[PDB]
Amino acid sequence: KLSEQLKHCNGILKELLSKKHAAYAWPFYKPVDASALGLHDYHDIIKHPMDLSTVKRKMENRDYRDAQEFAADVRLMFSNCYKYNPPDHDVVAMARKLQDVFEFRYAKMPD
Ligand SMILES: COc1cc2c(cc1OC)CC(=O)N(C)C=C2
Repeated sequence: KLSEQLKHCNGILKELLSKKHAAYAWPFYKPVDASALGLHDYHDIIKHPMDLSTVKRKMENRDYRDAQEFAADVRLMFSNCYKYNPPDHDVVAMARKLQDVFEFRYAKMPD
């Protein structure tokens, strides 16, 4: 019942959550718990938090009307990481690796 393009998006999402990518995907599995991590400035700096569990809920609830809306949330999640963290931080290295997985497979969108 997902559109053909949203089926491809759901496939990508499943891959980002799969064991294959867990070594660098794990920081993006759930909403950043700023208080738990001691990041008491996180919500002053990041106005629109996003994470893969939220993307999954939105896909299941048919919130995304097209691939573009799905991709905007996945890229918002990476952008938040690049905005908050210094560019040489291990969490940013993990973001760059998972975004490479995302962008190369998003590029294979059926049309
Ligand atoms: C433990 O290292 C961190 C984990 C996380 C964050 C920062 C960290 O170290 C500075 C915040 C973040 O951007 N994301 C995606 C999730 C977890």
